[PDB]
Amino acid sequence: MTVLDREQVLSAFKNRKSCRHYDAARKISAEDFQFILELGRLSPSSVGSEPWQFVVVQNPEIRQAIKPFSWGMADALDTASHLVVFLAKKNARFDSPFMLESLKRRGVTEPDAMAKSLARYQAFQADDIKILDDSRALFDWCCRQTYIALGNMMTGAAMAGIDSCPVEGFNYADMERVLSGQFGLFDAAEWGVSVAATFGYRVQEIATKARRPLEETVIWA
Amino acid sequence: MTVLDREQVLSAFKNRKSCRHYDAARKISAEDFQFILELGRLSPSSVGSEPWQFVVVQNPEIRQAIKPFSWGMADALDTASHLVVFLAKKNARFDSPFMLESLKRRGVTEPDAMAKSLARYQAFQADDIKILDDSRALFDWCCRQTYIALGNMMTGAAMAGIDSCPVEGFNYADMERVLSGQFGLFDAAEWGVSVAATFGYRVQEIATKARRPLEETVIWA
Ligand SMILES: Cc1cc2nc3c(=O)[nH]c(=O)nc-3n(C[C@H](O)[C@H](O)[C@H](O)COP(=O)(O)O)c2cc1C
Ligand SMILES: Cc1cc2nc3c(=O)[nH]c(=O)nc-3n(C[C@H](O)[C@H](O)[C@H](O)COP(=O)(O)O)c2cc1C
Ligand SMILES: O=C(O)c1cccnc1
Ligand SMILES: O=C(O)c1cccnc1
Ligand SMILES: [Cl-]
Ligand SMILES: [Cl-]
Repeated sequence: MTVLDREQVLSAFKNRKSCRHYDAARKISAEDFQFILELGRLSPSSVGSEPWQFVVVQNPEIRQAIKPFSWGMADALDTASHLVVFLAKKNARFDSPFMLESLKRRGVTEPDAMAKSLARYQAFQADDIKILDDSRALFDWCCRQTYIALGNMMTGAAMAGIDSCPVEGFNYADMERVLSGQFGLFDAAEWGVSVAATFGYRVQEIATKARRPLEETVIWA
Repeated sequence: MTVLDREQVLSAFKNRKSCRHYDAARKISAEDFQFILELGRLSPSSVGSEPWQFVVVQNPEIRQAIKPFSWGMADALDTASHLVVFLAKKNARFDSPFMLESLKRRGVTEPDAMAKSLARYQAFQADDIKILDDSRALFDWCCRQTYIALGNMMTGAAMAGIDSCPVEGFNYADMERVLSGQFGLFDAAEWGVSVAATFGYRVQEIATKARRPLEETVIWA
């Protein structure tokens, strides 16, 4: 365990501010950006599902195709170093091939053990969080996991001096149609767009943004 | 900006492993836990909504009350230093008083300016992410934001040497009934249970868990 002082941790964490305007001349190096991708890869996920894909949109033709409906990051599409569109797994039922592969990656591979795990996953999805019925709720469950990877990538990037902005401000149906249909980047039957993020170096200073006081957020029980 | 080297960031990030069994005698100090809550407070959220409450469940009467349906953390309820149950805002429509407050906290308070922002929020919610036809989709939108705070609190804790585990393994309807109905901790019309996390100091070594290779997660475009 490599342990940092919590004051140093908090200080670096406060580096992260949503950046809408990047220096178009400055690119994140390939090695620096793989480190950001690694924070996403290593993030936790319910049952180790890792129900995400990271679409790195560096092709300016694709950035221009999505600009008309991406008002939340319109300027950044011309100036950001990197763009990631997060995909979340569709129909991640306990009995799906995708979930089976995630179960073996947890180290559960003997057939009787696998059956017992799947039975618990079925009860969780059907009885506890109640998502097995509804395909949109099942998709939203996986989307939730991708916001963990999103948060970790942005935080880690900022601690290392690289700016970012989380992004929901786009038409989700158009984004899926362009990325999956026009450019054929993923099978939209298996994956759906969750959220996006830009990364780069800020063009100017960014003011720290307000938060509600802790006493209006924490409930002590 | 106080900047850390990315190899130092990655090394400290790798401290985080899901911990199911804590040292029951080891308590996180008040100051250290305030630091953890602060990581969640400062987390970003869509339109700065901050649609979360953090219920800190330190009362062992409450912990024992939720244990029978909390199989995902049954042993940790006896041994964890701290437990946080994350609530997400219900019915966070563009025209709700809660969203009005978050908009003023962004520094938009002139009535014509506020009116124009709320018009954009309405279009975002109705047309882009499409969450205004279903109260569950609206609630799930807020739940996604809470997983950012979850990710940041666990990573930051781990970087400072404090173990954690994210938790979905409980009956969600029972959790709301006990926390809101039996113990009156929140108004269930206004807030719903999103996810939980335990925090403490691990009782034994934890093996690093596998992840899919980056080449099966990253789509270069
Ligand atoms: C949202 C969420 C909920 C989870 N729920 C639980 C749970 O209820 N019980 C449990 O033992 N672990 C749970 N985990 C931990 C995962 O099993 C774990 O993150 C995954 O197997 C990867 O292992 P690692 O986190 O140690 O790298 C949860 C993880 C996430 C992100
Ligand atoms: C899921 C999510 C989506 C967001 N969408 C956008 C967006 O489309 N456009 C944008 O300018 N900012 C967006 N933001 C940034 C928020 O406005 C910002 O986090 C919040 O106002 C607080 O500012 P700070 O992040 O600088 O503290 C998003 C944030 C999150 C977490
Ligand atoms: O990740 C896990 O092990 C898990 C997730 C949900 C419910 N129970 C266990
Ligand atoms: O946070 C924001 O400012 C935001 C979120 C979604 C869409 N447009 C803007
Ligand atoms: Cl900016
Ligand atoms: Cl453990």
